Amino acid sequence: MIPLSKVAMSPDVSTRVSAVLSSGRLEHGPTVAEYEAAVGSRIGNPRVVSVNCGTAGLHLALSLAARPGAPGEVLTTPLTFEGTNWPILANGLRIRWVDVDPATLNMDLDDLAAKISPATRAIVVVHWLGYPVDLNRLRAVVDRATAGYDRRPLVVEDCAQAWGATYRGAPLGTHGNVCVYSTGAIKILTTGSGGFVVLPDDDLYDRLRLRRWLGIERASDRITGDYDVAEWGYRFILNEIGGAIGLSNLERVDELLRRHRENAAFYDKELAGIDGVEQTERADDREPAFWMYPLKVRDRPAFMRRLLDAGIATSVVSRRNDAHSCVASARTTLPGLDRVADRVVHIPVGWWLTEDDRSHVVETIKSGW
Amino acid sequence: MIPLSKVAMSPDVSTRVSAVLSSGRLEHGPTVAEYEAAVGSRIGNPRVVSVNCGTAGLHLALSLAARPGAPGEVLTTPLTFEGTNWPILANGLRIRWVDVDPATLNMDLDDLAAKISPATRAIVVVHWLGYPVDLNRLRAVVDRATAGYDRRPLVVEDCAQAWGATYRGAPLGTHGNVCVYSTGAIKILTTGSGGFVVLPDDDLYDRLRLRRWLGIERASDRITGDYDVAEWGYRFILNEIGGAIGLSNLERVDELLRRHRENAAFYDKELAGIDGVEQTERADDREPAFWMYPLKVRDRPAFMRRLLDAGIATSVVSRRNDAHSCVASARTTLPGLDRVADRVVHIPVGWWLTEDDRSHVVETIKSGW
Ligand SMILES: Cc1cn([C@H]2C[C@H](O)[C@@H](COP(=O)(O)OP(=O)(O)O[C@H]3O[C@H](C)C(=O)[C@H](O)[C@H]3O)O2)c(=O)[nH]c1=O
Repeated sequence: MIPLSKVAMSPDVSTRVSAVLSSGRLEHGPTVAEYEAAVGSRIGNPRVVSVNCGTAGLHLALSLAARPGAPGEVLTTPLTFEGTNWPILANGLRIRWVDVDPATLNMDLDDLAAKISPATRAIVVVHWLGYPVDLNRLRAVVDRATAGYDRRPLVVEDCAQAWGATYRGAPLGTHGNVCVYSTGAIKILTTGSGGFVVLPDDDLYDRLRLRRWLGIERASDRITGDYDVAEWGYRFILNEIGGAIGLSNLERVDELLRRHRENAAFYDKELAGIDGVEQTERADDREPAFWMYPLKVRDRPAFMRRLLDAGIATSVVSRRNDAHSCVASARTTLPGLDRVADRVVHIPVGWWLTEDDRSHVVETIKSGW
Repeated sequence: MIPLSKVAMSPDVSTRVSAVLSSGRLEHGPTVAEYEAAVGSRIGNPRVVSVNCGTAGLHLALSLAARPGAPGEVLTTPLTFEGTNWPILANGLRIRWVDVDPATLNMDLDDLAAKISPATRAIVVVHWLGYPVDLNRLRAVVDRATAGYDRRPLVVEDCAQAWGATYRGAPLGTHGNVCVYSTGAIKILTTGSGGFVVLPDDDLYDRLRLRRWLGIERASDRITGDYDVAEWGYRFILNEIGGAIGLSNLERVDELLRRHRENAAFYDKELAGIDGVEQTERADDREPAFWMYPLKVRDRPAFMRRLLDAGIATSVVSRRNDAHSCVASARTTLPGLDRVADRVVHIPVGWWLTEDDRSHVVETIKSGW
């Protein structure tokens, strides 16, 4: 009854979409271009490549690792949605798991330094819940590790839950890495389905824009077949309906985010000093998006059960990916993750919470379990 | 001014789409299932798996060849959209080109017979413009070539332009092969973006539905994390907005298809016996969809130029895929394709043609070039 997630849809969407459908342009249209421009202006990076989902975005980005370009590994975290990691396999690269930092629920950057190898083609970091990874440390770790390597591996930030997040005052997508956002249904900015990739320079921008549509320069004369495909690609475009939904929702999203953060600040204050309730780390040099609010709790089943009876939806959200049969071969001991897997839990913190809803959650947690 | 392709959107779509938008259910909802059933009911095969585009349908289907499953090649035609063939490469398989039959613009089935090898994991045929491949022959040829092989290669039909097409009295999707359809913007039945895969049996249907959503059993409890992934998958689902549009347009597509065929029969009669204009083969035992109308013409550049001056859009549609740099290694001599590549051309034949528009095309072609 108090949901963990909710679709945020502008009341303007039904009208905007109706116009797009009657327009005669559903793909490769101007609405998607306009959306991309608007996103780019927000992030502070004009290099935005929209796609039909976040998983596609990662798939597209990782194709840079596999095919730069015209034995390889990707270092990644198992604590995330499978969509973060199966694109690694689809690109024909091996998964090597990096442990999780129990204080942030993000990648352990010291285990990373240990596991970076000449075989490392790419590194994927997930900003879990929109809590930014220490990108300065990440850059330092990658630089120290790959000093002689003759090519630096690709750093990919999975920003799927991280719309609105800032690091050192600037939005994610501006720190020199390839960043993938998701704009799926319950992401705070939604296009229905969709995502976009933000690139750090024009080469990556051009290359990913090409591979988004089969490697075909769309400015070419394909009416006579006078074009060449030098690098094969995928079919990952976002269509005019998505762009329309996105532009509408961009107008409302800053206010939703403000409510997420306000609700989170309320929890950090009120849930502090509760025995059996450990909160997630907080740094001064970043502003989390708080897509959901994380806690690490003793006796989690009793915790969730107690909150569920009080009408509060609660979830583990995802299984550690390293436990799936399909990646049995990459299975390795990750003690940090072991220490949080059975304790981590997510509670509603989003824009749909009223003042009383928020108190009810805190009061319910205070009633013990 | 007389366009070659046009978006077909029922005027009723806004209402249906609006319902989806007000539901809070944008992905994984019942509308897509309702659509899949309706398609299945028409095709006469219930094993329909919707996907977010036709290329993704092919990507997913070919994964059966690559990963059966829990060195390979694909025999395919180069006369087609690149979305047909790049999924071969995304699945990590080799492309081997089969020549084209210059009368049908489809695969030379005798050339196919010669190139089938123990290395063939799959065979891809395209029903170019919705003119059906002789599937009976394809089956006999595959069956004869692979007699001892201990596993029959996967047979995949690209039906992207073939909605409504019929072969030997039955719709495509009923002849025992895996069939992939597109419902992209200018295909005659559109979902905005989208496609679907039709399977010949329940094992393949279950498997593709699985890989459609990351290899996650959707009947499983993912809120407490009690699920396993045995076969990693992709993120290819069609969303509720696509399903809604598809349901609307299903109500109108039969009349649109009837107009395509009526215009094609008109051309067949009226364009016969024009010097420099060779038409495509027509068999009695199939009913083509005529997404566009094919001609093979002397001096194609002067031809297209002449019709452009009369306000008639005209196109080669796609480059022979075998000429692309990205696949330089698979380049092989294809004399049949050589014989038509510079002569093939497409002229408007769709449902938007007025009786006067249709006369104008015929009249223009007869004025010479
Ligand atoms: C996507 C789209 C196209 N059109 C018009 C515009 C063109 O005059 C004509 C073809 O459009 P486009 O530039 O997209 O053509 P191609 O790039 O060769 O590709 C199209 O035909 C090949 C075979 C594929 O397989 C593509 O999926 C399909 O997009 O139909 C519209 O009016 N609205 C639209 O949304």
